[PDB]
Amino acid sequence: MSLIDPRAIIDPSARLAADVQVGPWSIVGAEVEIGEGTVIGPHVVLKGPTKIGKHNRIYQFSSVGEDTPDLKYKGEPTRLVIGDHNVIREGVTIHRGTVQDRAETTIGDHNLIMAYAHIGHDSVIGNHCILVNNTALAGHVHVDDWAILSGYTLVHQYCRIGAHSFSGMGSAIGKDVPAYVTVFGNPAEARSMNFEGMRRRGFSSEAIHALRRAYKVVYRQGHTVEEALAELAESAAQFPEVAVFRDSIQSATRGITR
Amino acid sequence: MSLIDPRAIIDPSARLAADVQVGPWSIVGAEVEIGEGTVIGPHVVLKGPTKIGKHNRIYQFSSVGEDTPDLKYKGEPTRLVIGDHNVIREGVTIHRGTVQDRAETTIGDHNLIMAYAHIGHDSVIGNHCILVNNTALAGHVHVDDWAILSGYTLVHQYCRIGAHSFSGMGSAIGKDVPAYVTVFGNPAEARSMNFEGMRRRGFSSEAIHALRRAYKVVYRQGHTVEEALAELAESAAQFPEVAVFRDSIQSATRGITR
Amino acid sequence: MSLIDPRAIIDPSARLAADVQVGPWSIVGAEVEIGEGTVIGPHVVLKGPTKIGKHNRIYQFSSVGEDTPDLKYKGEPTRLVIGDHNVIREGVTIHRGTVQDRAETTIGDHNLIMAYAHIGHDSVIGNHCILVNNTALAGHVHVDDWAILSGYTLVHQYCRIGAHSFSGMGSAIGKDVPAYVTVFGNPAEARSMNFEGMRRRGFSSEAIHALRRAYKVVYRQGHTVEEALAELAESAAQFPEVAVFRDSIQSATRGITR
Ligand SMILES: N#Cc1ccc(CN(Cc2nnc(O)o2)C(=O)CSc2ccccc2Cl)cc1
Ligand SMILES: N#Cc1ccc(CN(Cc2nnc(O)o2)C(=O)CSc2ccccc2Cl)cc1
Ligand SMILES: N#Cc1ccc(CN(Cc2nnc(O)o2)C(=O)CSc2ccccc2Cl)cc1
Ligand SMILES: [Cl-]
Ligand SMILES: [Cl-]
Ligand SMILES: [Cl-]
Ligand SMILES: [Cl-]
Ligand SMILES: [Cl-]
Ligand SMILES: [Cl-]
Ligand SMILES: [Cl-]
Ligand SMILES: [Cl-]
Ligand SMILES: [Cl-]
Ligand SMILES: [Cl-]
Ligand SMILES: [Cl-]
Ligand SMILES: [Cl-]
Ligand SMILES: [Cl-]
Ligand SMILES: [Cl-]
Repeated sequence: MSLIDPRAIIDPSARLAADVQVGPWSIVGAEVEIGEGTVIGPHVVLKGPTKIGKHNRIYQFSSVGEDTPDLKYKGEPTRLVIGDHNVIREGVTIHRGTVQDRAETTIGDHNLIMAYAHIGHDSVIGNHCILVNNTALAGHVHVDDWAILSGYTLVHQYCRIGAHSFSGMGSAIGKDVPAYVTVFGNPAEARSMNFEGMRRRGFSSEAIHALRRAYKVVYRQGHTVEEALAELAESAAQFPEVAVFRDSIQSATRGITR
Repeated sequence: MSLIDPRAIIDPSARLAADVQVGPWSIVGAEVEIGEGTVIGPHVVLKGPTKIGKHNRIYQFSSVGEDTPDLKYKGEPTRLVIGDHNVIREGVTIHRGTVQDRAETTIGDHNLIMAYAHIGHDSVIGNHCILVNNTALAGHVHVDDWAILSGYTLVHQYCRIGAHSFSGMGSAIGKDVPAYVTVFGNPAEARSMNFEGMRRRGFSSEAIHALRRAYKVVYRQGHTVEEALAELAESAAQFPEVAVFRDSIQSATRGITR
Repeated sequence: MSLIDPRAIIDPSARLAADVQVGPWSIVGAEVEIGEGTVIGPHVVLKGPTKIGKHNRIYQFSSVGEDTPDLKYKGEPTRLVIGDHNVIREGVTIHRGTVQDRAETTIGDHNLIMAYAHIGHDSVIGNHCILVNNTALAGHVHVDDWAILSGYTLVHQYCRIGAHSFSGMGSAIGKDVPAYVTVFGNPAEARSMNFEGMRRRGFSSEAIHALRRAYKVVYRQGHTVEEALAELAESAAQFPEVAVFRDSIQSATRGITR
């Protein structure tokens, strides 16, 4: 059997590395580039301009590289960039983003995007993220490394999801989630930090201790964001993980989840 | 490139306008009628008795015209009627409704039904509505003109969604939503009115002022629904926009969302 | 019209009863077994080792028999077992479970799994259940007979859903649901007993009265779980349906939904 199934539709302008697999009844549209070791399943719709990296897996009934609704004018160049070693499960929908304003939809490496998850236009996903079933990013959402968004997490446009943060199932996020923070409910509320994920990553006892103290400064001692940021300056300069936490609060444009 | 893809299945009883486009591996079932300028994507399942009007676009993995789940008797005539200039995104599910008791599923014009949204049996959608991704109408839901249901809004059976109303993302609507009202949460709660939409629609400042006063009469002045409807009578006779609001509270069978 | 559509793919290792129907562009993967009178629609992905029983109906865009993430080692035997007279609606996702530890994913008889519902690895569904649209069982979830989970009900791993229990739409279940109990919200809260379900099943007036009495003992009389179970002992001995209620609280491992 051929690597590229004869029942698939491959546009002449698509560029696939020699060992790429495409399942039956899949469509690889114009301006779609697929890197080495990528496996496209059956019944997949790929639309471009889209660049897919190496060793990716894209499952049936997914629509990857869908139109950007934002378009300032008809024919504005758009793009979707996907990195390496990602898993895109069944029914996933991923929209492209605008090139001109550096707002392309981009996905990094080692991500797991589970069944029927949705990635809205201009969203940026880092590395080692998990977007569980039916998680939806409205648009212009930034998801930093190692974030875990539990099943049916909804993210309002322009929200930033901090590195190593966690949302509980069915969370509705309207504000920025600082790095490491665990959020739950509709509307989302901050509960704690994902200390479990810190240990799995091999954070030192001292870095975990400073992060636990950092959480209290921000959420449990009646400080304003401005006051909290000044109180964390000292710890952030000493612990890169605390600087990650402080930086996410500093870069919050929609306020932080409380 | 042939308008009807040779890989599509067109039932001999289906009725199509000459320029209808049908993508590969799509099924246009028995008793499906498709109008001028409509584009059916690839991998679409159309089931009848269904009428799809002019200049519609139906995306991949959608199942349009599915069975009504609660017939009085087996073989009871059912129908789905879709108007013109609608966009039905990928994975959308739309069920038919019973003809006899005038409970057909009907969709008007210029609607946008986004990915994996669900339109249950006997639902009635007006014009210029937006049902964002994964919005679900359980059945017998009335959506009036210009309503916007944000992503993952769930609507209980028999609920009425008023004209120009708005639900926040992840809203679980169990009661009627009066016209212009903005609702949020699970269970949904009334917050304000969509004054933004009124301005985009070109409403006069006097109509907006009368609607703002109307919201207070119903929600912020400790009145009963009967008391509110009586106080609104004078304003409603003067502003058609206030009559739209008053009529939506009058026609509420499940009570109004508070 | 050929029972196995010539556009479907039947793996040479798949075992089918003679009268099985397979729609166009459907895949009956390796190690899939299908029983008498079963109808596979078009665009279905079946993956094994999976056993599908008799008189089942599987709708388009479903992925049934998907990989279990829970794997002790590569090549560990996995299985999905589906009984008879079930209806699996469009876009439904069902994962296999591990054999070695008696944790296979199993579905009994006469079940209705509605559009885009998700059955996570090692989940066990009994008979006559209804999983409404987009209900998601995270994994290791046990759903007893006649349970109804309303649209978008989310179920945390290891939860038990009792016989004849009910969840409201958009419920986020984190704890066990005792038999007959109705739950609502995110997080889910106990409200009452499913009296309509009791009436539909033709329960005696004495049984419906003893169950209403049982609910109050557990939830509205300030007793602890150990205190409630002791008071229930008498009514449970006389009424088998009260024993069903008592047994579900006794066998709770995540505490009971309150
Ligand atoms: N790879 C991985 C992975 C998966 C889930 C999570 C987080 N997680 C808990 C969990 N861990 N393993 C399982 O199966 O679930 C949830 O999102 C629960 S909700 C849910 C879960 C699955 C489907 C639908 C829904 Cl709604 C973390 C990592
Ligand atoms: N055409 C249009 C259109 C789209 C959305 C809305 C309403 N809206 C806000 C918004 N506006 N533009 C964007 O992308 O989102 C949401 O529903 C947010 S939630 C959401 C959004 C998208 C996917 C999944 C989810 Cl969960 C209003 C109009
Ligand atoms: N066969 C059956 C069956 C169906 C639903 C229920 C429970 N149920 C109420 C209801 N009863 N008939 C209808 O149509 O809805 C809901 O889940 C409402 S929410 C919902 C409903 C449908 C789609 C999406 C959503 Cl979100 C019980 C039994
Ligand atoms: Cl998945
Ligand atoms: Cl988008
Ligand atoms: Cl959770
Ligand atoms: Cl027409
Ligand atoms: Cl969409
Ligand atoms: Cl329906
Ligand atoms: Cl919102
Ligand atoms: Cl508002
Ligand atoms: Cl405004
Ligand atoms: Cl069998
Ligand atoms: Cl799989
Ligand atoms: Cl369904
Ligand atoms: Cl799973
Ligand atoms: Cl409900």
